[PDB]
Amino acid sequence: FLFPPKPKDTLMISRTPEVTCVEVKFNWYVDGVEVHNAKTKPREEQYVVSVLTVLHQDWLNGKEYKCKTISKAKGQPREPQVYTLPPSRDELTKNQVSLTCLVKGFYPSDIAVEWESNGQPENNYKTTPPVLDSDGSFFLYSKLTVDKSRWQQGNVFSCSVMHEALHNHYTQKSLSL
Amino acid sequence: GPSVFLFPPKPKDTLMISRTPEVTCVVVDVSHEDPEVKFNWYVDGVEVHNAKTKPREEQYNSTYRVVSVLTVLHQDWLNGKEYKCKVSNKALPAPIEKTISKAKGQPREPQVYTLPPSRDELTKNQVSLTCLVKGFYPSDIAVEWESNGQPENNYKTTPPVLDSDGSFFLYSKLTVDKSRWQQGNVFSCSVMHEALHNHYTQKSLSLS
RNA sequence: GGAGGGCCCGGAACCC
RNA sequence: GGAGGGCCCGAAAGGAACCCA
Ligand SMILES: CC(=O)N[C@@H]1[C@@H](O)[C@H](O[C@@H]2O[C@H](CO)[C@@H](O[C@@H]3O[C@H](CO[C@H]4O[C@H](CO)[C@@H](O)[C@H](O)[C@@H]4O[C@@H]4O[C@H](CO)[C@@H](O[C@@H]5O[C@H](CO)[C@H](O)[C@H](O)[C@H]5O)[C@H](O)[C@H]4NC(C)=O)[C@@H](O)[C@H](O[C@H]4O[C@H](CO)[C@@H](O)[C@H](O)[C@@H]4O)[C@@H]3O)[C@H](O)[C@H]2NC(C)=O)[C@@H](CO[C@H]2O[C@@H](C)[C@@H](O)[C@@H](O)[C@@H]2O)O[C@@H]1O
Ligand SMILES: CC(=O)N[C@H]1[C@@H](O[C@@H]2[C@@H](OC[C@H]3O[C@H](O)[C@@H](O)[C@@H](O)[C@@H]3O)O[C@H](CO)[C@@H](O)[C@@H]2O)O[C@H](CO)[C@@H](O[C@H]2O[C@H](CO)[C@H](O)[C@H](O)[C@H]2O)[C@@H]1O
Ligand SMILES: [Ca+2]
Ligand SMILES: [Ca+2]
Repeated sequence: FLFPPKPKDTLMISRTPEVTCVEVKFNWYVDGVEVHNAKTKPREEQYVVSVLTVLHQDWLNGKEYKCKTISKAKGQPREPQVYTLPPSRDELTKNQVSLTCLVKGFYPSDIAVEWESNGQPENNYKTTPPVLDSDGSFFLYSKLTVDKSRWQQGNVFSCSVMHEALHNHYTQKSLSL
Repeated sequence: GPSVFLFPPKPKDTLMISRTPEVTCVVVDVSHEDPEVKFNWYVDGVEVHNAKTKPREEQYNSTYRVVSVLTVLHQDWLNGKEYKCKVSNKALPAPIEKTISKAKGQPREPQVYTLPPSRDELTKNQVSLTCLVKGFYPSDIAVEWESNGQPENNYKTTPPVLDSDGSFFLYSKLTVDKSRWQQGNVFSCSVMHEALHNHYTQKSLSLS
């Protein structure tokens, strides 16, 4: 089973994207050109492993990768529309409230969404997996949970989105009372 | 030998008396040497005989897919009883056993919140109506939308997502023409879950 | 008219 | 204090977590 890299890895440089070709003999070929930079790990049993760190720009340009071939999903990429939604008035009676980020109209589904405040990553947030919309693109929601007081006292939060179809592959939207 | 898969009932089926929940045991990868398959069902150890098996199905991949459906009782499923499906085929060393049941744990009542379109989205001709459903447990749930008491079909719902507090949440998005939003239509998000009163609740949403 | 381009029949869908 | 009750402690019993006025 040949697996693709993590969207973030392919998105942010700090990380390193890699493909995985999960008496074992490996032979990798990027668009044919056999390469020798792969690396494997320990082992398992019975019937594996081995990873080829790909280059951000290569994977992005849909280069082929085999050892079973694999590459970036095909189709015209579509840029995400990012919308922030404040908590429901009904949620204002709870100790914590939900700050919502809607990300829709993107393709491929490989994306990374984060929340921050004061240039610092927020901790308590969860993002749904991408969901196929009726128009061929995907959408997801990311929920930030914060103490009710951090919201009412004016703190400003930002939803950050990274995706290949975005200018500079990144965008963000803020949210505050 | 062939493969086996046990499917739980539809969340909405276990929650409404007007519906009949059921468990499904599907067997694929069945050979022709012996396309004969036997099913044995057990409810918490005890074997039951009310299962309905459907005749084998010729699959494009030159194989057979055989299905057995077992009717379960609403309260049984919701109370945690386990359902075991034992398959038997000579083209298989030992009989395959699959067991399924509702997830263990204290059920939690989902909190339902409707969110209007973002001001920025109002520049579009199409807008999103959002329904946030959080804090529920187990993850089995059903979500629907209506407008003025009538069925709305243009919505997509995310799968449940495990939250940091041990509970699940999800979002449901209904897409409507901006004009219908601005004209005062009253939209409503309906949720069905065991931990809800009467297993049902709904929140309205309309232009203020 | 171009030049690009998986989830309704190479195309629709999807930067000038 | 009363009653229930998978995704950190505990090897596990079980508990933290999670309706009762
Ligand atoms: C080996 C080979 O080459 N032969 C082929 C067969 O393998 C192939 O059959 C498939 O085998 C796979 C095993 O390799 C199976 O993988 C497992 O898939 C399940 C998810 O299955 C869901 O969803 C599928 C699509 O999302 C759908 O196709 C399946 O039929 C099934 O749908 C659900 O069915 C149940 C049963 O009816 C529904 O139950 C509901 O129950 C309610 C109350 O009980 C109520 O009554 C409802 O009315 C009733 O429907 C349920 O609603 C359906 N849900 C959906 C999604 O619609 C997955 O969970 C498994 O995951 C686990 O196992 C894997 C290992 O693979 C692990 O990695 C995971 O971690 C999990 O542990 C498996 O992935 C696959 O399901 C089999 N598919 C079928 C059709 O049975 C056959 C059939 O191929 C189909 O597709 C094409 C090839 C086509 O050309 C046709 O052949 C055919 O349509 O083909 C060869 O024989
Ligand atoms: C989250 C996760 O578990 N995925 C990790 C792993 O996924 C395997 C996955 O295999 C998919 C299945 O596909 C067919 O439909 C099946 O019939 C099977 O053939 C096959 O299993 O799920 C199975 C369990 O069912 C299991 O083998 C794995 O969970 O795939 C990668 C490792 O095998 C792993 O990705 C890693 O490597 C990539 C590089 O490509 C990333 O850069 C990361 O380093 C890391 O995530 C993946 O996360
Ligand atoms: Ca095509
Ligand atoms: Ca435990």
